[PDB]
Formats: sequence, C-alpha cells, structure tokens
Amino acid sequence: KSCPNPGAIANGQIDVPGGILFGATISFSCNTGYKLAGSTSSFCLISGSSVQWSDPLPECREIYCPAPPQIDNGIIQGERDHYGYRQSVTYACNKGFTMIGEHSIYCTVNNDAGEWSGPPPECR
Ligand code: NI
Repeated sequence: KSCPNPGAIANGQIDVPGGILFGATISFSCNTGYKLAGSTSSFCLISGSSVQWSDPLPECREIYCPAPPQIDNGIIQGERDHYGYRQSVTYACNKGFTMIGEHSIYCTVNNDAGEWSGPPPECR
C-alpha cells in the first residue's frame, strides 16, 4: 500500500506533493550547476506482488565549463582539471607586462551548459 522511502539524489531534490502511497507521484530536479540524467518523476505502482516506484531516481551531474583560455605573456594561477558553476580562474601577467581587462572570469551556466562569464584579460 506504500512505496519505500524515495532515498536521495546527490546534488538534486525530490519533491513529494502527496505522500508515497500506492498511486502517488514524486518529481525530481537538480541543484543549480547540475544536469539531470534519467527520470524526471516516479509513480508508486504495483508490479507482481511488489508495491514499488515505476522509475529509479535520476542522477545530477556537474555542469563543466570548457578549459579556460590561456593568454599571451600571462598565466593562470593554478588551473583546475574541471571548472564548475561559480568557480573562477584568475590571471596574472608576466614581468614587464601590464594587465588590461578582467582579472578573474567565472564559470556560469547558459542553458544547461558551462559558459565562461567573459573574455580573459590582455597583457601588454
Ligand atoms: Ni578542452
């Protein structure tokens, strides 16, 4: 008469509008910076002698920005293998060059895809 407690989605959320008894529905979504892979909702049904969820919980995978751009006569202060939402890259110009433009850029999300907030600075 009742399905088992839904469980948890890492970096995701489970919405339960009206309990988890036979005939109930639950919905899923991912936290900002993550993409949902799998089911978007699940229904409590009967299969054989089991009262179970129609669909398994989805996964919420981190959205990554592409590798940041390098700049001539400058360096990135410790590049990460992966950049996710809200993470940033800070540049520094080499000896003899002055920086022009944004000092740091951030990994943002544009339609479920990682996108850098702006252009890198220039070292003149
Ligand atoms: Ni690449």
